[PDB]
Amino acid sequence: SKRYFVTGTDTEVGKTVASCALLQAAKAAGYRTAGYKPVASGSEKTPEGLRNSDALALQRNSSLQLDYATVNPYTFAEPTSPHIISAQEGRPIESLVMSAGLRALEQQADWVLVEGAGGWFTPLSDTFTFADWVTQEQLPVILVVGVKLGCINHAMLTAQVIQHAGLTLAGWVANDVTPPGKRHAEYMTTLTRMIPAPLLGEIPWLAENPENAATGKYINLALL
Amino acid sequence: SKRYFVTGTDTEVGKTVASCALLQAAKAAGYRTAGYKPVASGSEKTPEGLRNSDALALQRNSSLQLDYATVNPYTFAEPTSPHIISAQEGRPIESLVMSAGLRALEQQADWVLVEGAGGWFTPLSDTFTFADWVTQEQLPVILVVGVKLGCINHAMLTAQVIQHAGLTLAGWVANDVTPPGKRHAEYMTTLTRMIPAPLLGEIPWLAENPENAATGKYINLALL
Ligand SMILES: Nc1ncnc2c1ncn2[C@@H]1O[C@H](COP(=O)(O)OP(=O)(O)O)[C@@H](O)[C@H]1O
Ligand SMILES: Nc1ncnc2c1ncn2[C@@H]1O[C@H](COP(=O)(O)OP(=O)(O)O)[C@@H](O)[C@H]1O
Repeated sequence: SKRYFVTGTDTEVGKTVASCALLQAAKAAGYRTAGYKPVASGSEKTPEGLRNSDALALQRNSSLQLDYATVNPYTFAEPTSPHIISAQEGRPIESLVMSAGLRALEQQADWVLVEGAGGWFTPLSDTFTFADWVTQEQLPVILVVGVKLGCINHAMLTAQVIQHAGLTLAGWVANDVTPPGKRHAEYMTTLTRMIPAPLLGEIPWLAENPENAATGKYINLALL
Repeated sequence: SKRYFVTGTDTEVGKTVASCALLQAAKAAGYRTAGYKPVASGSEKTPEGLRNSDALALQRNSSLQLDYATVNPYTFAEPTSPHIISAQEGRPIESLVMSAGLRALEQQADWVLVEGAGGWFTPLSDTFTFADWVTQEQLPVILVVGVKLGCINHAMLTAQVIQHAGLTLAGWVANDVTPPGKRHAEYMTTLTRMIPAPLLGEIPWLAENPENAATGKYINLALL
């Protein structure tokens, strides 16, 4: 099974928008796809339980028909760091459960995209971060970068930390979170020479519901 | 001369507000102080030339009477990355000039605070970053962290990168950039166990002009 972990340079850089574009491109290449969001906070109440919008986006951009709990085993209502609300609720986030869920998806999908929560160093308990699980699983990493002032620094910090952990940085995706601005081309050129991995594509600024937008065409899956 | 470099977890975390609080505390301890902002972009036109507001803040929180060019030798009008506007204007940012300016201040001040521009990895040319100069000068680093969601990840990334470069992380400052929110105490506890350096103090949310506020009392200079 090909498997990739998707992380972002900051909260709200469009990591889910880029994950839906990647899933769309993979579907278009003929893969049987599955999105996996093991941990999610910031969720709505429904008759069936708590449902997170990013996990719902991954669920319906998957080519397989998947149950929600398969896509997102840990769901918390409050939008804070997972280790805080996990401790508040008395519901430990277990590494074994996160890994069993990924194996379960590997029985039916041959292309699996794993989306983290927040940024690289999001804590899952007081002694365990998301980065620890990713390193354990030896997942190759795709970095999503929102093209804005501040992103050069954050992209460089994240890229260096992943490489220090002995992980493969598979590529990065540029996401245009704002309208056309004055130094867009120079930011793209700087980011391209400084991130030691191929740029997989750039998603334009899309004003209406970009998660449901057909964005697979912006991704060149041949560089992965 | 004691010398410290101040960096931030993200643009606009209050790195200048915390620098003014640090300068105020140092003045109160009896040091002859000087703030130094070698590179600045985002500046106003005046009869005397371009003047940057952060450098002006450092200039009048210094206990010595200093000329502006002494505090800020490189001033650019456009608020973008220094390497872009430096290249546009044909005005190279020279490491020798940045270091000569710091020595000039060391002839009259015995406590010097150096403020960077942007975050840790801000490029000054295509082959040279701010981090390269700080490592060259062997400056101890103070990290300013805005207490918000996303900051745990960014504080951990910056702290790890500084330590990998063989530099001393002297301490960190918590800056409350927003009003009292629901998980403030848990964010402060997480940040305190994860940053490998002493918390020097916490600056509260101050609605009016916090650069001119008397904030030295929030800093415990004895931990530096
Ligand atoms: N390309 C884009 N164009 C317009 N809005 C975007 C784009 N990418 C992200 N956004 C918006 O930014 C917000 C966060 O996006 P999301 O994909 O959920 O990021 P993250 O997974 O990092 O939290 C959403 O409102 C989303 O619609
Ligand atoms: N403690 C605070 N209370 C209220 N506003 C703050 C506080 N700290 C920073 N700000 C505001 O945030 C903005 C950026 O602050 P600044 O010190 O210049 O940060 P930076 O040097 O990282 O750019 C300014 O408008 C500043 O007044």
